[PDB]
Amino acid sequence: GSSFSGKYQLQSQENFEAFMKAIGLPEELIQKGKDIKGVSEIVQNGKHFKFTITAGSKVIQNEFTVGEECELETMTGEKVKTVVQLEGDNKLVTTFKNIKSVTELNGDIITNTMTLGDIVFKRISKRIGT
Ligand SMILES: CCCCCCCCCCCCCCCC(=O)O
Ligand SMILES: CCCCCCCCCCCCCCCC(=O)O
Repeated sequence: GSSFSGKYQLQSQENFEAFMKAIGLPEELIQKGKDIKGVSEIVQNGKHFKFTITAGSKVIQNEFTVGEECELETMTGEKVKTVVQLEGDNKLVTTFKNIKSVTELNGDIITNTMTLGDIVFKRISKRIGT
């Protein structure tokens, strides 16, 4: 099962700066990263996920098995222990550091919503070939 598999590129995002400041991303990376159209590569094999996020020079690789403890490297470099769940074939949900993350695939469009208190950081990405 491979619902999420593919390569997607950011089209637009809301509240990037406010969110990244809140979480402790260095200001130099915030300013150089706010206009980056990052690429996310996902390989789904049943419950087993691997994803690679590229933004400029910076590459972050992560993996998890749905419903199990995993260790996710966040944008700051902090690795967090959490559990990622599926809510249907096309929705991944997790919470770490009081952030709720929801990743939802609709055809070729992935919407990622990260909520930290009143800050709702929304990213919309579009499939880019294979
Ligand atoms: C060293 C060159 C500067 C570029 C590095 C800036 C870091 C950009 C990272 C922010 C992109 C946000 C990715 C989050 C993806 C997600 O929603 O899970
Ligand atoms: C890297 C920080 C951890 C993010 C927590 C969500 C983990 C489950 C989602 C994995 C799919 C990744 C899709 C990212 C799409 C995007 O770039 O906005």
